[PDB]
Amino acid sequence: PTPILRFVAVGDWGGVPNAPFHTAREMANAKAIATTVKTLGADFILSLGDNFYFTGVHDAKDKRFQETFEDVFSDPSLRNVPWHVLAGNHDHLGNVSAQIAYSKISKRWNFPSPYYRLRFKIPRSNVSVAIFMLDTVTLCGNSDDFVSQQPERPRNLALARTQLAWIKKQLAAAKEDYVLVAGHYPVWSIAEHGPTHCLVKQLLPLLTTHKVTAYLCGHDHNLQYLQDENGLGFVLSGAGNFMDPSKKHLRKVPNGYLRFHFGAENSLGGFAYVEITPKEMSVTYIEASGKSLFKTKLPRRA
Ligand SMILES: *[C@@H]1O[C@H](CO)[C@@H](O[C@@H]2O[C@H](CO)[C@@H](O)[C@H](O)[C@H]2NC(C)=O)[C@H](O)[C@H]1NC(C)=O
Ligand SMILES: *[C@@H]1O[C@H](CO)[C@@H](O)[C@H](O)[C@H]1NC(C)=O
Ligand SMILES: CNCc1nn(C)c2ccccc12
Ligand SMILES: CNCc1nn(C)c2ccccc12
Ligand SMILES: CNCc1nn(C)c2ccccc12
Ligand SMILES: [Cl-]
Ligand SMILES: [Fe+3]
Ligand SMILES: [Fe+3]
Ligand code: NA
Repeated sequence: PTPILRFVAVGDWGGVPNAPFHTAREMANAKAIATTVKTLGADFILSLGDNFYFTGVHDAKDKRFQETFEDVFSDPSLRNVPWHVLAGNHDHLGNVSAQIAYSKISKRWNFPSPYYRLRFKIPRSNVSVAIFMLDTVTLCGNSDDFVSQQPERPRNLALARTQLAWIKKQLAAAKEDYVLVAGHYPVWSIAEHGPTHCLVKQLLPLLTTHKVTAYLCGHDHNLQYLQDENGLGFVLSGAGNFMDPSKKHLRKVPNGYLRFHFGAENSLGGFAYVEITPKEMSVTYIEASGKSLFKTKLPRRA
């Protein structure tokens, strides 16, 4: 066969704080992710943040971990698939240290620190993949701290500077055949929040300079694929719980960058399915109904 690494990227799936602690959308995506894993396989699942609506969890023993996560994603095919997690703005209104500590309670939950590096070998090959999981809230500010619901400035300047220095160092030294970067906030998005100026200003030049394959995010509650004139990809998968049809920020993205968008208000949402082989990275957007909406490939760089 062809060596392949496969994973699901889902964002903004965090249910609700009132009973039954999930939405119809979250359950449809849990069912649809289970079908994809059953039929096509997943080595892991990437959460793009906003893991517990609307104010996160209060400590590692918070019931929401079982009510909104464990019990929800409980279908047989999903039961032992590892999750690699980062935080969104609603998580940061609550206790993010609790979500990190929860890694030692639940085997499949992996969240060792606010930001960190993942390394993978495509099985049966020497081809390698690095994913850098970012905390865009501590870097840019918590959008929910502001009436604008934009991340206007970071809560702690040292922590922000420290993370940016780490990204810069890691991206310059990364030797892997594929490099992905993931964060809750978008770089580009046509939808209700739109582009994050903090990330456009500070992260995007690093993605370009160091030849990153793609940036993955959620935060806007819809599905988008964007690509710039250099081939850098932007996978936005933020439709695990909510579907916002907004195109408020369409004119804030450079012309031609938007290659796909799905935001239908009546849809149950969806997620992204990533396949990386020694020849290409493929991304398939899958609606909670099971249907494939869009597929695109990003070539390997030598
Ligand atoms: C955030 O969550 C962490 C982790 O659950 C809490 O840390 C716990 O705090 C109390 C004692 O201070 C005990 O339950 C444990 O000894 C602590 N666990 C760890 C891993 O440190 C922390 O108190 C929470 N913070 C807030 C503000 O709620
Ligand atoms: C990596 O593995 C591929 C397998 O096709 C091989 O072509 C290449 O020589 C290897 N690179 C090395 C050994 O540096
Ligand atoms: C903790 N700081 C919050 C804050 N600062 N500023 C200037 C604001 C303006 C509008 C809404 C919220 C804020
Ligand atoms: C397409 N809308 C661009 C825009 N202009 N302004 C003043 C904003 C304030 C908050 C969020 C977005 C915007
Ligand atoms: C329905 N929300 C996403 C969406 N907007 N538009 C104008 C589309 C056209 C074709 C396929 C999908 C879409
Ligand atoms: Cl912004
Ligand atoms: Fe969200
Ligand atoms: Fe968010
Ligand atoms: Na917090």
